[PDB]
This record gives sequence, structure tokens and C-alpha cells, in this order.
Amino acid sequence: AYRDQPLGELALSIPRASALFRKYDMDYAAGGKQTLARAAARKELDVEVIEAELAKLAEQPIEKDWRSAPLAEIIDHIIVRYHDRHREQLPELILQATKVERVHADKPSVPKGLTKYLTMLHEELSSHMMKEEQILFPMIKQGMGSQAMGPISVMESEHDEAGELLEVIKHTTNNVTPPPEACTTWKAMYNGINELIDDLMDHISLENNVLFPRALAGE
Ligand SMILES: [Cl-]
Ligand SMILES: [Fe+2]
Ligand SMILES: [Fe+3]
Ligand SMILES: [O]
Repeated sequence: AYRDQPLGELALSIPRASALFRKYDMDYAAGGKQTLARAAARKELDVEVIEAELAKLAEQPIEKDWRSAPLAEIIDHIIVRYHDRHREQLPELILQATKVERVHADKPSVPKGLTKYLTMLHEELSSHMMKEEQILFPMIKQGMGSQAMGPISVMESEHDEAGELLEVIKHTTNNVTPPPEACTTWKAMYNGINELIDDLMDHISLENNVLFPRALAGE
């Protein structure tokens, strides 16, 4: 019964589901508690076809399952696969968005505000990630995870705020869809933005749906 389960559990149960939920604009990352049924019903989307589509990906081979992995290993993976990657992705995107906004300032399709939104996301992610790396992650490794409600609730409120920046970024770029007159820089930047969104959603999902609850439970 896929419809009755939370989006978070589904995204970590079946591979490429993250991308499927991304296709339907379903927030499995910060909204991972919500059931597929409730999320589908709010979008006016056909639940039965989504259940089927999941089975097609479900039967496909298993990747790494992080739900039962050691927390220290989840932490190390997050730092390297996600935090360090965001630290190099964002400065590049900011440079490209600066160029696209300038060069194409005359065009009605130019993503006005994109540079400013990427800049805000970079500044906020950087202080957020530093706190995780300096305090929350070490505290979990040193066995104080059951004591981490304070930082965790703050980290979760900041994940929601990052979620809102992503929505504004998606809206400014026509859901990251380049117009017909887009150039190579403009197209490659939109590919970078989609890659940043995919990574950031999987990053937030791993924190909200696995690391944080299991830490608090004393694992
Ligand atoms: Cl606590
Ligand atoms: Fe993080
Ligand atoms: Fe985080
Ligand atoms: O994060």
C-alpha cells in the first residue's frame, strides 16, 4: 500500500523515486512525513498511476540503503557527497547567473532575481552547514544524539527556509526550463541548478528522514 506510506520512507525504500517525486513537485525532503495520498490529493494528481510507476522502479535493483547505516557513516557521506559539493556548485552558479542576467537583461524570459536568490541560498547554506559540521554532527558521533532536539529543530526550520528559496528559484526559471533563445551558458546553468536541487533534496531527506530521527532515538 504505497499511498498510505510517508513520502520520506518511499524515497529511501525505492530507487529513482526521488526523481519521480521531483517530477510531481512532491517534497519528500522537508515534507517527508506526509503520505503519498495526501500529497497527490493536494496536487489533483492520479494516485493509482503513481503507485504503478513506483512498482516499475521498485522491482529494479537496490542501491545503498541508508536507513540502517551507521550514523557516523551517514554523517561522513553527507559532508563529502553533499556539503563539499554545494560549496563548489553554488559559487559557479552565482557567476553564471550574473552573466545570464546581464547579457540577456533585454529579454522577457531572463530569470530576474536569480543571482540574488542563489546568493542568499549560498550564504544561508554555508552558515547552516558549518553549524552541522562544528556542533551537531560531532555531538551525534560522540553519542549525544538523544540530546540534540534543540539543534535538530533549528536545522529543520532552516531546511524549510532553503525549500522556500528553491521554490523561488524554480519560479524565476520557469521551473528550470530554458526558453528557446537560451544559449550554452544559460542551458548549462539550468542543468547545474537541477543538479543542485536534486542533491539538496536528497541531502535534506537524508537528514530529516534518517539521521535526525535515528539520532534522537539514541542510535
Ligand atoms: Cl533533546
Ligand atoms: Fe547538511
Ligand atoms: Fe542540514
Ligand atoms: O544541511
